[PDB]
Amino acid sequence: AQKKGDIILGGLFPIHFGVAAKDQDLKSRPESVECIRYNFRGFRWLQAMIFAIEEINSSPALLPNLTLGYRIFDTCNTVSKALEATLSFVAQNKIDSLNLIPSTIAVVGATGSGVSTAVANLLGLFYIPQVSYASSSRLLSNKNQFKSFLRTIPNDEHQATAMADIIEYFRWNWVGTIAADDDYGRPGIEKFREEAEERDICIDFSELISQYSDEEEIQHVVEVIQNSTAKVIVVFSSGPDLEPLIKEIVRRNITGKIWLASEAWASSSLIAMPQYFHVVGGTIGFALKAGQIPGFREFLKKVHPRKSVHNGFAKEFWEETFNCHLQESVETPYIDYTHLRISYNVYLAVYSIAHALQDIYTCLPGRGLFTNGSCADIKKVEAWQVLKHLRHLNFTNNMGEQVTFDECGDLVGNYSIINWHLSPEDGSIVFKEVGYYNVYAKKGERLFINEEKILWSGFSREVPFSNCSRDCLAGTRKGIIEGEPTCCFECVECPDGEYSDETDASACNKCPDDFWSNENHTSCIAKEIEFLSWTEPFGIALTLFAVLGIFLTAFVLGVFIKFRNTPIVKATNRELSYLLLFSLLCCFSSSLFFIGEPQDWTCRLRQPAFGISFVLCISCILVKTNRVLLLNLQFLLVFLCTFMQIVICVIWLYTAPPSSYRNQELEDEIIFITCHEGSLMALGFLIGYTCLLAAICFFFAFKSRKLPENFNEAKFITFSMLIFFIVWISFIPAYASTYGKFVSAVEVIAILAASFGLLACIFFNKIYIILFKPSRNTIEEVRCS
Amino acid sequence: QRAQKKGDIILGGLFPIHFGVAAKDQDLKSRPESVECIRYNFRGFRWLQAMIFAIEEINSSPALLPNLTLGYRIFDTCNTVSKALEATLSFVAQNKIPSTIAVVGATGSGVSTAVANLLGLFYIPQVSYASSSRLLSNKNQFKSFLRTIPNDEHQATAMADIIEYFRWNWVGTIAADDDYGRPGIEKFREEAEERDICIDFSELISQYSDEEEIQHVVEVIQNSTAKVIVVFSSGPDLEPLIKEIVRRNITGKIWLASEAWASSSLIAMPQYFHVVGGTIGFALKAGQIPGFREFLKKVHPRKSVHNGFAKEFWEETFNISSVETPYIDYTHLRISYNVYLAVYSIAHALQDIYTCLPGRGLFTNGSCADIKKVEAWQVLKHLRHLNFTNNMGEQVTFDECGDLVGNYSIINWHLSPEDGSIVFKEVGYYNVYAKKGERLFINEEKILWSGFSREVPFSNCSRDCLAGTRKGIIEGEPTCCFECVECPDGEYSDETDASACNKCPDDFWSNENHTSCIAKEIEFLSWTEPFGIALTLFAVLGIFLTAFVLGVFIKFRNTPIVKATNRELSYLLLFSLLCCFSSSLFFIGEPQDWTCRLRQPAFGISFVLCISCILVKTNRVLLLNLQFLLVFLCTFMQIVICVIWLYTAPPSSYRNQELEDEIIFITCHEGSLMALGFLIGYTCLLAAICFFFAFKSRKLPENFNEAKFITFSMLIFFIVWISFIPAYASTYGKFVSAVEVIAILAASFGLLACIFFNKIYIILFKPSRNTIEEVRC
Ligand SMILES: CC(C)(Cc1ccc2ccccc2c1)NC[C@@H](O)COc1cccc(Cl)c1C#N
Ligand SMILES: CC(C)(Cc1ccc2ccccc2c1)NC[C@@H](O)COc1cccc(Cl)c1C#N
Ligand SMILES: *[C@@H]1O[C@H](CO)[C@@H](O[C@@H]2O[C@H](CO)[C@@H](O)[C@H](O)[C@H]2NC(C)=O)[C@H](O)[C@H]1NC(C)=O
Ligand SMILES: *[C@@H]1O[C@H](CO)[C@@H](O)[C@H](O)[C@H]1NC(C)=O
Ligand SMILES: *[C@@H]1O[C@H](CO)[C@@H](O)[C@H](O)[C@H]1NC(C)=O
Ligand SMILES: *[C@@H]1O[C@H](CO)[C@@H](O)[C@H](O)[C@H]1NC(C)=O
Ligand SMILES: *[C@@H]1O[C@H](CO)[C@@H](O)[C@H](O)[C@H]1NC(C)=O
Ligand SMILES: *[C@@H]1O[C@H](CO)[C@@H](O)[C@H](O)[C@H]1NC(C)=O
Repeated sequence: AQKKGDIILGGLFPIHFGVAAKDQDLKSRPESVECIRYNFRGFRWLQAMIFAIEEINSSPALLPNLTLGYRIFDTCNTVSKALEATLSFVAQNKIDSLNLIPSTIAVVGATGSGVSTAVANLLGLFYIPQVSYASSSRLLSNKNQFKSFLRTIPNDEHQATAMADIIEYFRWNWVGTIAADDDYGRPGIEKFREEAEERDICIDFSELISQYSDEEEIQHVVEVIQNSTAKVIVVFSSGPDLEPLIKEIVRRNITGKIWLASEAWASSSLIAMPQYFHVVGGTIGFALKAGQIPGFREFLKKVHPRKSVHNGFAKEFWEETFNCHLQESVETPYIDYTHLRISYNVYLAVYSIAHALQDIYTCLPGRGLFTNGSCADIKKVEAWQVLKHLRHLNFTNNMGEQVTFDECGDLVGNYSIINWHLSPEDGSIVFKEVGYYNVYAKKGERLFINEEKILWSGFSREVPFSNCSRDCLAGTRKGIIEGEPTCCFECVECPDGEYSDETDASACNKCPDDFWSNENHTSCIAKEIEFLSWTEPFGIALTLFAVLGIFLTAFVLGVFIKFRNTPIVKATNRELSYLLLFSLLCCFSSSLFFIGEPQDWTCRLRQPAFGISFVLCISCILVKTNRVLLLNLQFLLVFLCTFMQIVICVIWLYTAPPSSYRNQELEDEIIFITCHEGSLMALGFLIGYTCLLAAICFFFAFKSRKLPENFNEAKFITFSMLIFFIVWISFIPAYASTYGKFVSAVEVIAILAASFGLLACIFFNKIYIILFKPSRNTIEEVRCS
Repeated sequence: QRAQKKGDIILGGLFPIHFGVAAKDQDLKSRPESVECIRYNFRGFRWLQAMIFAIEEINSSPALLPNLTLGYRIFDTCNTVSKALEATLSFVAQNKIPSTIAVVGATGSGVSTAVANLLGLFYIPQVSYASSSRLLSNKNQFKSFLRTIPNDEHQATAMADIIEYFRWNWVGTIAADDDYGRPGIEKFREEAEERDICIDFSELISQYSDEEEIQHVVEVIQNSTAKVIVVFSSGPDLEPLIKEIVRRNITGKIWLASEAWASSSLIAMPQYFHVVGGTIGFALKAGQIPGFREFLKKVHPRKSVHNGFAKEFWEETFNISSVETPYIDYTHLRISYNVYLAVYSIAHALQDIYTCLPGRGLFTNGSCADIKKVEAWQVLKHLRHLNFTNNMGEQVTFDECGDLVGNYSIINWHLSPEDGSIVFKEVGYYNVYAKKGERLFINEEKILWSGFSREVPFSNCSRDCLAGTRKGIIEGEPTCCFECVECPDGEYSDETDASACNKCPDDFWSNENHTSCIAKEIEFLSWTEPFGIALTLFAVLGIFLTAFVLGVFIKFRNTPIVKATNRELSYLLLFSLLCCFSSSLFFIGEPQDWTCRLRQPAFGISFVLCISCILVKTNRVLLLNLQFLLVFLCTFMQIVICVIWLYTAPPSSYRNQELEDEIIFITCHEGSLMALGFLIGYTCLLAAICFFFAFKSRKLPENFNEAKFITFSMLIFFIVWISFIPAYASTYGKFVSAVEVIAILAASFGLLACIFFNKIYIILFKPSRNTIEEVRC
């Protein structure tokens, strides 16, 4: 393809897919290689270039009086078919200076990354610029290795640093990764694995896909996708690289996932067929921004081979389009496009070169853009002047937006984010635009998404739930790591020690003493303070039993005091019964210390009242016999016997008093307000001295059991000693068996039992002789001995 | 400039005369100019002089290429792609629309894959001499590439097998950014997985790296503990981080080299020795070029017409060839022999073209080419079919892909005391002819580690740990890194390394040492234990005195001491004494099933019969007929209890390992505790019954105050019964059974203290006739 002009532009296009791979034996002269598979889509691209050139030469508003001509060759998407053309561009630029008439001014560049990489090395010698329409490899973006390379497609790596941001507008963690087994899939997954760990995103699985892979490895990948519990899968792959794979996943029929798409396959019709009716439906993809061209659907239609000479490929496109032959409107992916996404790139690149030449044509002679303010002339233009202007480009394409090439050479633009909503008239995979992204601006304003229009899971509406672990409910903590990566966690129930209220907490928290948890680790309610309480009816029942004995003792005092020097009273010593009656009068009241909540002073002196009361009671009844008794020596002996325990009580209360302790060691819910005894021997001495005195009076009472004197008093004294040792021996098993808030109850019942036991035996019969109907025969002063 | 001489057939050439180019950012405000090259290289000039010498020799030898003269055209490469492409255009220019026949070139490897693409279109052959990358091996992408240096796919496997010969685990790597480094290090990372080694850190350096990148690389190499760092890179690329590391005085690392920088005077300097010393690297095979030292000293910049790189060279060496430089200081010829060999390879190609008779056919239908009009596509056909006997005497032929196989040599650096130049003494050969696994060989006493270290260094991630402990715990790390934790008691390890400790045998508990475990001890009072022989002696003495009292009762009979009481009823007390004395022996020894079965009943029946003998002895409230039945009924009311539990719940022997781990304890089981409390209560009740009558009849003086003595006997019995309970509650094993029998022994003597003792005092002493008097009592 070649038409003359004042300024000549080069061009490379992939009209044929691939070459015929013969094995040269080189027995004869080598021959030129053949190309085999015809590309219709590449022919649509070349028609876009011829349309752009005819538009610029038809208008006078841009580049007047300068007819532009093209020279276009067919790369067969191989390097060897490309450099043979590049040696035809490069020649008349500087061949007379290399070796001891049109000149190419720019090249509209090559599709595959390897082809452009090979061509740009040769074109970097002579500083002839090159704008590309499809090359998206990262390594081309070096200004150091390649001097002159410009792109009208943005860099692929930005897709990866776009892609993580979509996740962080929806707040997910768990994700899976599929990459193509190619040169395109590995930079994308490497950069994504960088940015994910940078943004704390954990990836479940990494897999590879190819046309060359076996069906068994595809089955392994199918098992990996079905087994793993991840709701999003990133795919960096080319269009043909999925054609078996999505078909065999449709064989499995999984319909839960929502997919994420790279730029190559997001708009690929080879990755979306209506057989893939709903199972792929709901995904999100990075398309390329498409804008209409007027006239181009009439310019494609108006081609015919023997009518237009300058397009050399028409003579073969006629013959292989519909299968005809020649002597020198139908179903094809030539006419049947529905989005212009690369054809628009070719049209835009040809206008890029057009406005660069315009800025050379109209710069004022005063302030140029070169050394010492001089413009370059237009009828003697060289390549380096055009390159210098072409970095500084800022103009309005007819769509409306600005275009300015970046410092690295990329074109600043907006990736479009699409969703696939099944059009109810169409019933096929139909794309719908939802969100848009900006690579050039700072982070935080790159990505806006309106979420009301996107539909995950086909007809579903709600955001999927794809963390590694479902977050733990209230009453638990975030738990320890389980050997999975750090985004994962387990759920652990809180102990009964502490509570958990705020959701997804790391550790539980405590609370005060006398506040222990309820169940579920809700919070810390109050504990139970368990004391033998007057609010309970059992305590006031015990108090009534205590008061009744005091009243009966007072009656005994009344009948004692009224009858003096009377024949029942006069025999036994008159002060003796008076001293005996006060012993009962205080021993009855002494039981009241063991009821209610223990205060410390009442906890302190409770045992000495017991000790003093029973010591003087047992002493005064032991000195009452008058057989082994004879100033009142009985009174002095009682004083000595009482003071010999009073010394024990004063010493024990001055060296180590008992303490009042809230023993919480018994149970968490119920605390026990009790008393620590202090010195154990101090309580043991007061326990034993009373027992020894009781044994002594028991021995002196039993030795005169039969002898009558004042109505068998020795027998009743023996009975009193018997009931005393009986209740004292019945307290200790009861003491061991009894649980708290009843050991005080067992104590006061035992004291009450001993109290009426020592009350009744001594005095009831004498009360009967003073009170029953034969009292007159009971008391005779000579008699009744 | 360039080198040129006219001839009938011309050859190309590319040689890296300058190391690198000035990195000038281009303004593009003016004419873009041609960049200059930075720092001059002498070694490249020696290589170029080797090629000019080979061409002069071929031109002057009349047996090879007769009567036709070969010329040459050389351009320098400056080790960058741009100057190379500008040169290959000037080769290729005429053929598209004098013609170069071959190109002996592409010293670098990045340059190689561009010059091959641009020469592959026209089918001009290309013979490399130093490019060793593997991507250029295939003959589908590159039609006409041929190497005379071996491929590096052997080198990665050699760098793997050196680890297995020196037994290492932890190693880290860095590579060059070009096609020389990264494919080879991918190959070695592939071959590393089989050998079960661990790769810690991989980093990448290019020659034009900034200060921040080499700062980061020094940080990574400083942090990890790997001694062995493998570097698969060129000469000038590694130079910046060498500047940085020797500025920081890092001293511990051991380096393991590639082919390219293993012998380079750019790095091997006296000033860098305290880092890069002692390293190990591959050097290629030697060669012999005669007549070449003289031809090196025959350069003269006025007389040097045809060469054009002479004059610049003079301005680098003197600003009369005895000045220290790497142009004439070469120990061996390693790469210059390859360039000489490549020029003879093309020479024999054209010689065979000159000698094909018509019948031999290598073109079309058996037709031969012609020398007058020779094309670059025919020389490729003779290049694929080549053999000649080179001047040494081996045979040269190319493989299908293009490489030439050869053995390498591994060398280890040193420091000679003469002038401190780092001297390259060899250690080993790597013969690639033989099978995989019988190639490498390292003589050890010559190889000398960095800092003249005799010992082989340690380079494992984890210390393989002691025989006491065990190692099997991997916390997500690579498997070479592992941890050692002390296995629990009951389990010990008896081998140098294992995943887990085996359980110690039973009747043994694991030692503190954890190397081996020794057996426990059963703790029990024993018959051969002399402390127990004391108790056995007491038992024997008590039995002997019981026999003494019985014999006194036998022979001193008819006496009023004896004849007042019931003469049979005395014998029951003696047999009771013998029985209760004999019953104490069942607690001495290791308890068995029979002993644990019958320990209690013998004591029960013996003591019951003993008390039953003295219940009805007193005949104050008691009077063959009556007393025999009185004993018999209370004997029955204990033997029924005994047979009841000995048929219901026999207590048995029990070995408790519960109390102490290092010493087990053997004791009889409790065995129906009610069926022992019942016997104890029965005994105490029968004791209280006689104690009541003894307290009642205390004052009555009869038969030497018999009732009073009975009261003291019962008092002594209750005294030792009270004394038993804290002694039971206090003592531990091997003592609670000792006190038990001891208590029984005490009680036994108490009976013989009171019952038949003081009466014997009348009978043996002076009161014998007084005791033998029927009037008495
Ligand atoms: C009042 C008392 C001393 C026990 C008490 C109770 C009732 C009685 C009725 C009649 C006559 C004496 C009585 C003595 N409070 C002490 C108690 O806390 C502790 O109890 C004990 C605890 C351990 C050991 C012993 Cl040995 C005792 C007693 N004893
Ligand atoms: C032999 C004996 C039955 C205890 C014994 C020891 C010496 C004695 C000396 C004179 C007369 C009787 C004696 C009884 N071995 C069993 C012992 O382990 C168990 O002991 C007890 C265990 C719990 C409660 C009691 Cl109340 C006892 C007794 N008792
Ligand atoms: C750690 O060092 C030891 C010895 O220094 C090596 O490990 C084993 O050593 C024995 C002894 O010859 C060999 O039989 C084994 O084959 C070695 N195992 C491995 C995996 O090499 C080796 O140098 C290092 N081993 C590890 C696991 O790091
Ligand atoms: C394209 O990106 C620019 C840069 O911020 C923005 O101003 C513009 O609105 C975007 N347009 C579309 C259609 O996305
Ligand atoms: C997923 O985890 C994020 C934290 O990274 C959290 O904010 C979000 O609520 C979680 N989504 C769930 C559990 O659905
Ligand atoms: C590792 O390297 C970093 C910088 O590369 C440094 O800050 C750090 O101290 C080093 N050591 C450790 C143990 O992290
Ligand atoms: C070269 O010649 C010798 C001579 O017989 C032969 O042994 C050798 O194999 C030949 N090399 C080939 C055919 O590659
Ligand atoms: C390499 O070294 C071995 C060692 O003897 C030698 O026999 C062999 O010839 C050498 N060359 C090759 C190509 O193996």
